[PDB]
Amino acid sequence: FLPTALLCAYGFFASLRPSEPFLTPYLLGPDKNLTEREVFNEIYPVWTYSYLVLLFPVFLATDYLRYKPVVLLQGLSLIVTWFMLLYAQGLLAIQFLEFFYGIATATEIAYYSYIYSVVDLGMYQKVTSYCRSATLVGFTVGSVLGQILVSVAGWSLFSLNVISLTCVSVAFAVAWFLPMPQKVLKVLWNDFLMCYSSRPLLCWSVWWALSTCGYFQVVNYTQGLWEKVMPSRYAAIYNGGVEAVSTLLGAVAVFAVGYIKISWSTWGEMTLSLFSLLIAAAVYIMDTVGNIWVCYASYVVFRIIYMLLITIATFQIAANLSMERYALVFGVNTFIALALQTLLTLIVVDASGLGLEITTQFLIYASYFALIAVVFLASGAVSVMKKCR
Ligand SMILES: Cc1ncc(C[n+]2csc(CCO)c2C)c(N)n1
Repeated sequence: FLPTALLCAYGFFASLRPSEPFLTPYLLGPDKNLTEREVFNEIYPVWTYSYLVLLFPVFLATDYLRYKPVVLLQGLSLIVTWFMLLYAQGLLAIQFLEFFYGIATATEIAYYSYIYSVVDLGMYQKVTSYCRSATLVGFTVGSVLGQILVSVAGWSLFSLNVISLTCVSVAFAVAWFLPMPQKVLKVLWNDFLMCYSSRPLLCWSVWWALSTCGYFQVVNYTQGLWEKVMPSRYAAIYNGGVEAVSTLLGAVAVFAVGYIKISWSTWGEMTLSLFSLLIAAAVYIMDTVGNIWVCYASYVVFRIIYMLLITIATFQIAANLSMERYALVFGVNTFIALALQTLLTLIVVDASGLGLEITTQFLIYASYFALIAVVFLASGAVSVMKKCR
C-alpha cells in the first residue's frame, strides 16, 4: 500500500497547519502590528479574489500538466506563504501572502483529482475517503498541537508558525517523489447544459455552491469575531480545541449522513432548508450573544450542519453525474461559489467597496443563510405542490 500511504502522508503533512487556528491574533499582534480595519478589509478578501481568479487556470494546468506538477506548486506556494508569514511587514506583502495562500488553496481540486489518474477505478472512492480523512486527521493534530503549545506550554506564535512551515516543507518533500500519473469546448458546454438538463440534474447544485460561499466567507471572519469578543492582548484564546472539535464532529456527521434511511425525493430539500435555517440561527446567535464560549459552540454547530448539508448535496450530485465528471462539477460549482463570494465581498467587505464592519457583516451572513433558507423552502414547497398531484 506504498503509493496510497505516501499520498495520505502528503495529505496529512500538507493539511497539518497548526497556525490557521491561531492566525488573527498573530496577524494583529506585536509581530506585524496590523489594525483590524486593515486586515479584515484588505488582507483577507485578497484570499477570496486570488482563489476565484486562479481556480480556472489551476483547473486547466491540472489536466494540461498530467496532474503532477500542480501538487508541487501547492507545496511551494504553502512554503512561501508560511515563510512570508514569518517575515513580512506592511500591507502589500501580506496581500501577496494571501494571494499565495489563494494559489495554494485553488489546487486542492488538483490534489484530489491526482488520485483519479494513479489508482484503480473501483478503489477510487475508498482511497479518496482515506485521503480526506487523512487531511482531517492532519488538521485536527495541528489544531490540538497548537492549542497545547499555546495554552499551557506558553509557546509564542512565531515558533508555532515555524512548526507550520516545517510541516508544509515536509509535505513538499513528500510530494516531490509522488509516482507520476502515467495514465470540444462547445460540446463540453453542451454537456454542461446536459449536466442540468433534467429534474434532479439542476437540483442541489446552486445550493451546494451558495452554501459553500457562505461557509468560505464566514469561517475566516469568524476568527475576527472571536478576536473582537475576546481580545488577544492580555487574554488566552482557545482556538485550537475548537478547530479540532469542529473538524472531528464534521467527519462524524459525514459518516452519519450515509446511515440515514431517507430518500431524496421525499423531503431532501425540506431537510436541507431546515439545516440552512439552523445554520442561519447559529450565525445570528454567534454574532449577537456577546459571549465567547457559546459563540465557539455555535461555530461548531455551524460546522456540523454544514458538513451534513454538503455530504447530502454532494451525494445527490454524484448520483446525478458520472464518475468521469466529478472533478469538472466540483470545479464549476466551486468557481461559481467563489464568483458569488467575491461579488458579495466587494459589496460588503472590501475597503474600496462599502467596507462594512466585521460585527455588521455577520448580520448579513445570518440573513444570507436566512435568504437561502426561504428559497430552499420555496423550492421545497414547489415540489410539495407537485407532490400534491
Ligand atoms: C494563512 C491563512 N490561513 C487561513 C486563511 C483563511 N482560512 C481558511 S480556513 C480557516 C479556518 C481555520 O481557522 C481560515 C481562517 C488564510 N486566508 N490565510
